[PDB]
Amino acid sequence: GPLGAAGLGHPAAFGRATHAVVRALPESLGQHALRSAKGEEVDVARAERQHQLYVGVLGSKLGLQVVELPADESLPDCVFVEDVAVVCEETALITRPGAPSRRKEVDMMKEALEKLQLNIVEMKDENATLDGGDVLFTGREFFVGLSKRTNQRGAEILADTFKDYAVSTVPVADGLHLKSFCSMAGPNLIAIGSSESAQKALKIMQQMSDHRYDKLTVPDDIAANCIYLNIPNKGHVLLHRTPEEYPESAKVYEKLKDHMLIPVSMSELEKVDGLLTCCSVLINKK
Amino acid sequence: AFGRATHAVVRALPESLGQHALRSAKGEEVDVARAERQHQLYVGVLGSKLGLQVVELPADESLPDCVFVEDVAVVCEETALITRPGAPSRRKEVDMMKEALEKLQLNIVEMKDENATLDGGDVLFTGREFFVGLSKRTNQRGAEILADTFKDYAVSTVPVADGLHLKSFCSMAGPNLIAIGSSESAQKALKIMQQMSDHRYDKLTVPDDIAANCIYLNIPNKGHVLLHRTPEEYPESAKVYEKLKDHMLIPVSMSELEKVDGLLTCCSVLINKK
Ligand SMILES: [Cl-]
Ligand SMILES: [Cl-]
Ligand SMILES: [Zn+2]
Ligand SMILES: [Zn+2]
Repeated sequence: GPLGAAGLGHPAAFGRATHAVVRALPESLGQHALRSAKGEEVDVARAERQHQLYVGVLGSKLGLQVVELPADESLPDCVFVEDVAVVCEETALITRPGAPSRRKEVDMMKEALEKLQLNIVEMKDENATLDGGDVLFTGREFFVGLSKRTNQRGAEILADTFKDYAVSTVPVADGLHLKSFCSMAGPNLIAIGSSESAQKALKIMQQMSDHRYDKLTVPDDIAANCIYLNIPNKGHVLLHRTPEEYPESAKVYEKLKDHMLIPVSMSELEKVDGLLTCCSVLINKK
Repeated sequence: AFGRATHAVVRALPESLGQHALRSAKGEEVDVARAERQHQLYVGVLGSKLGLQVVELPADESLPDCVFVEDVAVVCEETALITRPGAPSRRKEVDMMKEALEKLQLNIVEMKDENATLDGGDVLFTGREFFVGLSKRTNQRGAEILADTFKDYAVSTVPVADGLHLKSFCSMAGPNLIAIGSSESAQKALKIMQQMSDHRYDKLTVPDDIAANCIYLNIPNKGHVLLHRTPEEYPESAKVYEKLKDHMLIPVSMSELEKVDGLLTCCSVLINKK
């Protein structure tokens, strides 16, 4: 196997994926999806086009094998597959979402991950809730946001499932997920917002950790949600929000001269709090 | 982190071990030269291969059992309990082990109560709590003194069948992982231990009770390390250990010292110094 830390990537590198699971959005998303704040009307056709372009980046441009689950009109939030599963190595934790009406989304995700021959562990404890959006996996450990959607028991079950990794919790403000203001932008590199709320969470995370991470600080918390991938024969890749959406944050990502930067629009789904990480579950099948 | 260690205390075996060491059953003749080579290989794993600083105490021909240092001290974090062994004739071994642990700058607590006995072989430390076997060598008062010494950790007792120590059929094989034998006795003791603790331990069950005695270490730049008995000695138990794909497995022969009931944990005291 691999030794040392050199090179631009290999089949066991941090952020390597081979597969992605996504799910189409239903027409009912526009009116019936849950959302943290009143806001502008969702253009569902535009949201569909943006989702289609995002899937095209993962599958066509970057070469992942993409499993596209069909929309369910009775599950308006079903596009946000990250909340229903957390995958680490060959094990998939099927979560118990904090919003009870999203718990129906679990079935089809579990089916897809079984077909990919992952080891399946299910949250069934009636006292446990966990949204995948509250989970930051750094490659070395997990941080789990304690929010209105994820509680202490859910974090405990995650820690029981991925026993080989440290798990620590951090309080998250109401209406937010942990990854509403952070994500990994590269090996040992955490993208983080500049708000007092985001900085308070980062401090709690870094004081719980036995490691020192580097930071990529962006002026817009929402734009700290990005997707880092290590892609064969391409190397470090970063999907990030567009200059048209967050020009001041795009200026920061543009400094990453050793990344392949891919701007990806999410402006319509953001209206129902959908960001980049929310729309896929990434899997490394070795 | 569970299983961290920086130092080990061992003691050379005397020529007198062959005929004069205590043994629970008549059996084969001990090949003392072979036992010495096996002991040297064991010490080589701890010190040279794994990088522990090993304190090697000299043999005493008048103390035929002195190689079995585990029985005379229990070390938890910065505190050493110097035990009062159940076999009176082994109580002379205490002096030199106390001296060695003093030089390692440990806090020393001595079992001196004339009503108390405890062998270190009867003590299983899981990382979360202690289980203490009540055997022919370890009694209630000894276990109470251990609980008073390690006040940060829960302690519970479990009865052990005559002629055994608790770790004659169990030991820690990793974080939250108890290696355990399959005999009536072993499974009865395991059931009592689990009934006494809320914590759910994982089990590594082996068909040979003796092969459940192993040494787990967490070594920097290596990770999980496990010293276990060889396939030549216990092939059906080695097959169970070979399944631990995230452990660095180190087979270690102890066939000669097993004739005088000496297993893997018996021959060292492990210490984590910061
Ligand atoms: Cl667009
Ligand atoms: Cl990088
Ligand atoms: Zn989300
Ligand atoms: Zn012993």
